[PDB]
Amino acid sequence: GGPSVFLFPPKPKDTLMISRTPEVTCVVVDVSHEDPEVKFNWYVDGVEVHNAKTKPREEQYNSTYRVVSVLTVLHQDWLNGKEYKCKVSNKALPAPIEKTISKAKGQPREPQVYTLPPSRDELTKNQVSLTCLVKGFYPSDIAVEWESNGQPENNYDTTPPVLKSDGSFFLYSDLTVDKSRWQQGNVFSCSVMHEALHNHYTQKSLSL
Amino acid sequence: GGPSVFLFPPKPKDTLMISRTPEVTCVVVDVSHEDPEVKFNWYVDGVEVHNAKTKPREEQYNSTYRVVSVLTVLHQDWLNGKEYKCKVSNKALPAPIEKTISKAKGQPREPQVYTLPPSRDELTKNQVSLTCLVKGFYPSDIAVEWESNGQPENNYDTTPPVLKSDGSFFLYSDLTVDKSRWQQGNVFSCSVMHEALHNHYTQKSLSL
Ligand SMILES: *[C@@H]1O[C@H](CO[C@H]2O[C@@H](C)[C@@H](O)[C@@H](O)[C@@H]2O)[C@@H](O[C@@H]2O[C@H](CO)[C@@H](O[C@@H]3O[C@H](CO[C@H]4O[C@H](CO)[C@@H](O)[C@H](O)[C@@H]4O[C@H]4O[C@H](CO)[C@@H](O[C@@H]5O[C@H](CO)[C@H](O)[C@H](O)[C@H]5O)[C@H](O)[C@H]4NC(C)=O)[C@@H](O)[C@H](O[C@@H]4O[C@H](CO)[C@@H](O)[C@H](O)[C@@H]4O[C@@H]4O[C@H](CO)[C@@H](O)[C@H](O)[C@H]4NC(C)=O)[C@@H]3O)[C@H](O)[C@H]2NC(C)=O)[C@H](O)[C@H]1NC(C)=O
Ligand SMILES: *[C@@H]1O[C@H](CO)[C@@H](O[C@@H]2O[C@H](CO)[C@@H](O[C@@H]3O[C@H](CO[C@H]4O[C@H](CO)[C@@H](O)[C@H](O)[C@@H]4O[C@H]4O[C@H](CO)[C@@H](O[C@@H]5O[C@H](CO)[C@H](O)[C@H](O)[C@H]5O)[C@H](O)[C@H]4NC(C)=O)[C@@H](O)[C@H](O[C@@H]4O[C@H](CO)[C@@H](O)[C@H](O)[C@@H]4O)[C@@H]3O)[C@H](O)[C@H]2NC(C)=O)[C@H](O)[C@H]1NC(C)=O
Repeated sequence: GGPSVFLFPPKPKDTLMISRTPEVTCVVVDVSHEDPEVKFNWYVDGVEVHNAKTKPREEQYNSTYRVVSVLTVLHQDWLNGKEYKCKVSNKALPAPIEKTISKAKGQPREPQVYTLPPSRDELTKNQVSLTCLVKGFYPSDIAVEWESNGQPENNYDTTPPVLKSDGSFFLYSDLTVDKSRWQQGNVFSCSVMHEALHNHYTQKSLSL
Repeated sequence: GGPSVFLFPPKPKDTLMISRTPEVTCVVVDVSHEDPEVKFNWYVDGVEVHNAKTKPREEQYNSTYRVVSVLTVLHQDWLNGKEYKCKVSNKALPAPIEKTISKAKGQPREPQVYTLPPSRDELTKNQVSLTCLVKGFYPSDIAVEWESNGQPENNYDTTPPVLKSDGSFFLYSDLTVDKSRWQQGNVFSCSVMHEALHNHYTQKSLSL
C-alpha cells in the first residue's frame, strides 16, 4: 500500500545525436483509484525545471494507475553528468518520494573499432557477414550503424554491450550483405557513436 | 513480508550431453526466520515424481534464509517440451505458489558457425581477439566454448543470443590470447553445442 517511483535514463542513441530528443522518464506505479492525482517536481543540479510533460493516467490490470512524466534533457548537460531529480507527491503517500539519476559515473574510455571480413567458409553462401568489433569503451552508452557510398545500410544486427573483466564494454555488429556486392570490392563502413571518441564519432571501413 | 519463488531451466550444455545431468532448480527467498520449513511438490507434465533433492536452508545477509530444491531431468524429456512445475508451501504463506517452465517451442534450426581471424589493425597489440560468429539457430539454448590443441581456453567472453528479424538467434564469442600464440600457428577452435546440430556438437578451427 503506497505509490513507488522508478526513474529511467535517456536512450543512448537519443543522447548522442543532435536531431533526437533524449529524455528522462519518471514513472510512478501503485497510485490509488481513490487518490489518482500526482504532482511532479524536477530538479536539474538542484535548479527546478518547469517544461516537463506529463502523460495521462492509464489503469493497469492491477486495478492501479500508472502515471509518467518525461523530461527532455540537454545533450550537453547529460554528457557533463548533471543530476536529474524527480520528486513525486501523492495524497495517499505520506512524504514526497525523490529519485536521482545521471550519466554513468567513472572515467570514460575510448572504444577500439575493428572491421572483420567474412569468414572464408561463409564465402560459400549468397550472403556474407560483415563484422564490426567495438571493444574497450566506457560507459556502455553507444550507437553503431553501417553505411556504404554515403547511404545507410539496413540489415545489420547488433549485440548489447558486454562487460569485460577490465571494467570496459565490448560489442559486435553483424551487417549481412549480398556477396555480389562484397566481391565487387564495394567499401562498407561501420559508424560508431560514443562520448569518448573525438567529436563523439568515428568510422571504420572494410573491403577488398 | 512473504516468500518468493524463482524457477530456472537446466544449463544448455547439461541437456545436450549424455554424460551430464541437467536439473531444474526452484529457489525460494524471503522465508521467515520464525517459519523456516518449506515443502516442495514437483510436477512433471502433471504426474508426480518424488526424487527431487532439497538443499538445506542458508541464511542470507538480509536475515532471510535461502531454500533450494533441485530435480534432475531426463535429457529428451526437456528437449521434447514437457513442462516442469514447482509448487511451494510455507506457514508464513497463505496459498501455495506455483511455477512452470518448458523448452521454447518452435521448429529448431541449425546454427551456422563461422570463425574470423583477428583484424589486421589488431595485429599490432600484444593481445589479439579471436572471433566466433554463431548465427541462425533456434531456440536460444546453446553452449559455446573454446579450445586450442584440444585443450580448453577460458579467457573468452560470449554475448547472449540476439534475435534476428527472421526469427532466429545469433551471438559472438571473443577469445583473447597473446598474439605470440596466434602468430605461431596454434590451431584455435570454437565449439558449439545445440540441439539442432548433428551430435549436438560442432567445431571450427582457425589459424594462419
Ligand atoms: C501493478 O502492476 C504494475 C505493472 O504493470 C503490470 O500489470 C500486470 C497485470 C502484469 O502484466 C505485469 O507484468 C505488468 O508489468 C507494477 O509496476 C511494476 O513495479 C515493479 C516493481 O514494483 C517494476 O519493476 C522495476 O522495473 C525496472 C525496469 O523497468 C522496465 O521493466 C519492464 C521491462 O523489463 C518495462 O515494462 C518497464 O516499463 C521498464 O521498461 C521501460 O521503462 C521505460 C518506459 O517509459 C523506458 O524508458 C525509456 O526512456 C527513453 C528516454 O530517451 C525513451 O523515451 C524510451 O522510449 C523510453 O521507453 C525504458 O527504457 C524501458 N526499459 C525496458 C527494458 O523496457 C527495474 O529497473 C526496477 O529496479 C529494481 O528495483 C528494485 C526495488 O524495487 C531493486 O530490487 C532492484 O535492484 C532495482 O533497483 C535497484 O536499486 C535502486 C532502487 O531501489 C536503484 O537506484 C538501482 O539503480 C537499482 N539497481 C539496478 C542494478 O538497476 C524494478 O525492478 C516494474 O517496472 C513496474 N512495471 C511498470 C512500471 O510497468 C506494480 O508494482 C503492480 N502493483 C502491485 C501492488 O503489485
Ligand atoms: C535478500 O537477498 C536475496 C539475495 O541476496 C534476495 O533474493 C533475490 O530476490 C530477487 C527478487 O526478489 C531475485 O531477482 C530475480 O533474479 C532472477 C535471476 O536469477 C539469477 O540472479 C542472480 C544472477 O544475476 C543469482 O544470484 C541468482 O541465484 C540467479 O542466478 C542463478 O540461479 C540459479 C541458482 O541455483 C541457476 O540455476 C542453474 O541450474 C542449472 C541446472 O542444470 C545448474 O544446476 C546450475 O548450477 C544452477 O546454478 C542459474 O543458472 C543462475 N543464473 C546465473 C546467471 O548465475 C530473475 O530472473 C528474476 O526474474 C524477474 O522477476 C521479476 C519479478 O520478480 C520481473 O520483473 C522480471 O521480468 C523477471 O521475470 C528476478 O529478477 C534474486 O534472484 C534473488 N536472489 C537469489 C535467489 O539469490 C532477497 O529478495 C532479499 N530479501 C529482501 C527482503 O530484500
